[PDB]
Amino acid sequence: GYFYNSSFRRYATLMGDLFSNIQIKRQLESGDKFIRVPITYASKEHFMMKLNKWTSINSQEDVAKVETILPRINLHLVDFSYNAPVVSQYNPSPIKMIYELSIFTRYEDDMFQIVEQILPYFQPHFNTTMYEQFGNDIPFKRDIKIVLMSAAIDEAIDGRRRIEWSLTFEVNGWMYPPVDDAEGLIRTTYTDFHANTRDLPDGEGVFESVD
Amino acid sequence: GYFYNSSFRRYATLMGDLFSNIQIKRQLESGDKFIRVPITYASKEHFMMKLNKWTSINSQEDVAKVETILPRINLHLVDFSYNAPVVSQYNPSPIKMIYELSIFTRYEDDMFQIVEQILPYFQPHFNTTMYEQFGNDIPFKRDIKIVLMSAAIDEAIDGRRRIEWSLTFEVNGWMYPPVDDAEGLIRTTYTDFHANTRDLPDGEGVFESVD
Amino acid sequence: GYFYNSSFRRYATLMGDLFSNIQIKRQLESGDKFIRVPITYASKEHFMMKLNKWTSINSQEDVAKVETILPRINLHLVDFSYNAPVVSQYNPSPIKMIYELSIFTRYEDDMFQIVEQILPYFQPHFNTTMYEQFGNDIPFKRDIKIVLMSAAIDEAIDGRRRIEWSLTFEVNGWMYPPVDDAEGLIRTTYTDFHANTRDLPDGEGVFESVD
Amino acid sequence: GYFYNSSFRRYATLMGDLFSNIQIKRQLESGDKFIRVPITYASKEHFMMKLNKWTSINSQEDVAKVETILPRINLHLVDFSYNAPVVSQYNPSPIKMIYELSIFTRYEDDMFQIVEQILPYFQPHFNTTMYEQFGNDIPFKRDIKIVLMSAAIDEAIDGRRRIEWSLTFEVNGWMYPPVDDAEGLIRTTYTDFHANTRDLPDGEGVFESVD
Amino acid sequence: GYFYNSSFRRYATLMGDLFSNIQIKRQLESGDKFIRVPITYASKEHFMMKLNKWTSINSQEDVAKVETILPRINLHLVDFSYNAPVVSQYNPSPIKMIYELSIFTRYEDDMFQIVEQILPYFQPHFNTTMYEQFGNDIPFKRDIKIVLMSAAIDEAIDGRRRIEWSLTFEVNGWMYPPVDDAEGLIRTTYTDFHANTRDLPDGEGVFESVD
Amino acid sequence: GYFYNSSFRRYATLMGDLFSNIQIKRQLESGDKFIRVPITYASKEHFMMKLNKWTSINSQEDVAKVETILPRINLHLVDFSYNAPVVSQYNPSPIKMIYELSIFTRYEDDMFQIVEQILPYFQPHFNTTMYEQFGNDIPFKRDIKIVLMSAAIDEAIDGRRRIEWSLTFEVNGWMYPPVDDAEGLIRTTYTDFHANTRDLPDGEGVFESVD
Repeated sequence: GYFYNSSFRRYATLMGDLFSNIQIKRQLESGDKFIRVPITYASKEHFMMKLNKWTSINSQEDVAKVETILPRINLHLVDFSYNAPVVSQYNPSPIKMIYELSIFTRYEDDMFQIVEQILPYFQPHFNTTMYEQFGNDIPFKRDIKIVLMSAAIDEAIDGRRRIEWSLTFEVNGWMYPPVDDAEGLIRTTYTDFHANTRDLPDGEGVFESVD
Repeated sequence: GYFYNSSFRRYATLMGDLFSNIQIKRQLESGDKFIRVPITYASKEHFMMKLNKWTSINSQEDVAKVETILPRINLHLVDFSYNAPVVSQYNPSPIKMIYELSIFTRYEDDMFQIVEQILPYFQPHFNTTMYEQFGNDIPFKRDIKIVLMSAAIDEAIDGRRRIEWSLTFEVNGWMYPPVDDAEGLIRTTYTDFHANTRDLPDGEGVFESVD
Repeated sequence: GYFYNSSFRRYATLMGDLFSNIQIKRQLESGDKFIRVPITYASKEHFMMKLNKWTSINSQEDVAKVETILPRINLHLVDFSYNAPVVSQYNPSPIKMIYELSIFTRYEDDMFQIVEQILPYFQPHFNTTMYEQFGNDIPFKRDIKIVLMSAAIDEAIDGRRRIEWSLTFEVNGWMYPPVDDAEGLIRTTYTDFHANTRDLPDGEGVFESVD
Repeated sequence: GYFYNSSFRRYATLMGDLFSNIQIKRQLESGDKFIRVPITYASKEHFMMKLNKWTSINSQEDVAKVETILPRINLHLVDFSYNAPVVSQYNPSPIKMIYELSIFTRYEDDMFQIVEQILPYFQPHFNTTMYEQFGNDIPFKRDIKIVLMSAAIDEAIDGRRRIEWSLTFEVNGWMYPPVDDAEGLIRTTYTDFHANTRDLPDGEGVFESVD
Repeated sequence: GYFYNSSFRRYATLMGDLFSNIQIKRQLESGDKFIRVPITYASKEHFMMKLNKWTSINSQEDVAKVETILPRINLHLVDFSYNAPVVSQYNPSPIKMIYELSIFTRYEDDMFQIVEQILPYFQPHFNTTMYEQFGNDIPFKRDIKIVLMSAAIDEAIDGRRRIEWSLTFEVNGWMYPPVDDAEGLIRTTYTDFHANTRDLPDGEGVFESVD
Repeated sequence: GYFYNSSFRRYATLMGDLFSNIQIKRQLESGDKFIRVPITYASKEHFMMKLNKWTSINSQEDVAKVETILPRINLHLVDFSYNAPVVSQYNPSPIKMIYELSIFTRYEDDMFQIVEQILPYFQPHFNTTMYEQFGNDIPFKRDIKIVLMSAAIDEAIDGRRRIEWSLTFEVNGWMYPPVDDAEGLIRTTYTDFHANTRDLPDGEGVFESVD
């Protein structure tokens, strides 16, 4: 029920999965608890609407169930353009994609931990080699440059309430016409922030559903 | 009831027809269904008005027939200017025309499919050779450069509701004074995204009528 | 009841008259009908007010009489400045005058026809030699460059309603102090869009009255 | 009841007087009537307030007296700055003064007449030699350059009503500390638009009082 | 009740005092009256509040009293920044300070007089040597350049009412850490608009209290 | 209950502590009283809301306790970016951090005293060498350049009421991935405005709690 080999989907999942494995430390009496930051893919307005819905105190079980919601990260595509350096598709087209990575947090410390886990890997760019194999052929080698373009710090108060920092990223990637899922599912690998060659998980696995 | 040989009409139809034959795959229980994206030519404000009129659930048969409406594409001219590099018409005038191609979709996946079918052919430009023959004379050969200028991503929510992406295109074309339909209908051919020589269909054939 | 030899008047009429003789083809049951596009000289705000007064369906004999109103063209001066390349007047002062030519239309087709009759003659400029003779002396030869600067496309809806495209033109002309109508009326000729030497008609002849 | 030798006052009067002597022809049956355009010096907002006060139909004795009010010209200073090319005053300081000259008119024809009498003398500048004599000493020779910087066209409707064009002028003049009226009144002459050496009239003669 | 040796205070007082001694001539029947223009140091908003408070007619004794309030001058610091050309304080730090000098007046004539007394001494700059002696040591010589940056003309009406012109000045001065008033009071002299060496009056002497 | 070795935290504390020790002189009859200006770390809006909560005169016990609140300083991070001049962390990444230092005060004199204690040490930059030791290893030497970028002056009145000046600072520092507190606590020293090597106090000591 979705175009599996979509190039946009692959870039969405790649970006999401780079930021999928981020935890914050939270000290308890019995001991330190490390919690994973759940990440979604959605238009920002959408996400924020639904976030205002979850954070709403409707009953007594909600009062507690409120601090499990934050911290979180929302991801979205916000712009793209041709990337000015016989047919077209591997050899493919140099495209350039703009992503907003929106971190939301109830505690400045939460934010500090998270961003400290992101920010140092972009100087200002972070390279990743991606391998996309078609059926059983030799995989393709796509050089992917991800550039940290800017950051934006903001709040939204009520008495605490909610800290929001947004990073903007430029992916220098590759576009080509759709290759039907029926012609075979694309196998994809990439190098993470430590040059560790992870293989790209399916979409359904990286993003929690806002729905 | 229209000036058939209109230069503007030909550019509207040319653009509309390049993007006329775009389908999205939609996986069903019985098997995959492929649906064509219907295309219109209209002022954007107009299109959106009539679209809000259609999207309104008036009766029970409308509730279903709503997701037959989307996806669609609306096309319009939004600007033109002289294209700065004895009488005038073949030799004609280098003109430059600005088109807004507006894709509306209920599902991110629909969008991904469509744009992946448009975007790779503009690097940033796409050439097409056009042949316009007058009655039975030797056809004229007009070199047409179409350049992808920018993209713009947006929403418009209600609880799903509607994704809207707009591509802006610069057509580098040719203008000349009207040649009366009474002097004979122009025969028009062109090269598509695959250098395949289709001949330009009548207006009534490419655009579904917003009316 | 007006300064006949007014320099501004002469430019208003010249511009008005270049665009005075434009017809659109309108296919009927009995056969093709050609209708002339009527031109007025007025402040834009004004013109649109009176146009909203005329187009308002107050009654039934109006219901029909509404589609005789459109299409039309309103012309106006909007800016002027010294034209940086013993006393003053022939030898006169190089002035530069800015005109807004506003085309209004109920049908996209009407617009296409009209503008296709304007646009090809400005690449980006259109020359005209003007001859202004004083009484019976040797006429003066003023070289007039008219440059097409920009275009602007708009609507104004209600259920159709009205298409509005405005061209902006830079006339590079000549200014001098007023020469009394009592010293004799100035004779003026010019070369039209086909370099055919028409002579400049009186104001009352070119523009229908907005009043 | 005012500092007669005021430098600001002198420039205000020079400017007003260059534009003091302007008439429009107004054709009647009995014969042509020439009317002088009255000029005032006032903040623009002020002038327009009082002008809305005069033009209001309070009675029938007012109804006639309305078309004697327009046309008029309001003049005002709107900016000044040092003019970047032992003590201070002749030798004096190069200053630069900015004037808004505002023409108001009930008929486009009136405007054409007035502005046609102003505009051709600024190409883009108009020089005037000014002679300022102290008591009986040798007059000082101040070269004054007046530059037409821009023009601005506007209306203000009610059913006719009122045309407003504003010229902006850069006077390149001279400033020095105040020379008391008790030390003797300055004698001032200048060259008009025709190099005719008029001598600068007292303020009260050039400007009608808005008060 | 204040840090007497404050560097900011010294610059505020220096500026205030250059403009402390400005009078306007006011011709009366009995004879000419010269009135000194009172100067305050305050935030512009503040000053205007209190000015509206003074100018308000609450009783009959106010009616007369009210027309003595204008003319006046309000002064304030509005910006500062480092002034780009072993420890720090004589040798001290080149700072640059921005002052708004705001002249308010009921009569154009009053304004003309005042500004004619300010404006000519800035071409565009006015130099002044300042001497700050510590206890009994050799005085320090600080070169102070004051530059006239821009001017701004405005009104505020009611039936007269009030003229407001503002000069903006860049003082190129010197900052250093605070030298306690207990370590001895700094003695300060400077050169006025005529290179005449006045010594800096205490704050309380230059500015009338807005409080 | 916070990531002690957080880099953002260290820079917040470094900045806060350079400005931790600022006093103003306040003359009493019994003798001069020196009061330390308290510093907080908070988003500006937050600080201002809570400041409006403290400044509200609710009772008589509140009326006195008003002038103990001011003066104060609020500090916050407002922007950051890569600082464009085998793995990453000491060797670490050149980052650039933007801080808004907001000084609030009831008296101009208070402001003058404070800012005079800050401003002279930034010409436009101030260097500090920081030593960060991990457990017991050899310290790291991070060169920290703090640049004064701009200042901004404002009020907020009610009859006095409150002066607000804001300095903006560019810290040219260093980022690296989080080093767990469990791996040992970081020891930090730095050179203050006088090259005095103080050691960085814990967060809890520098900032008063806004909560």
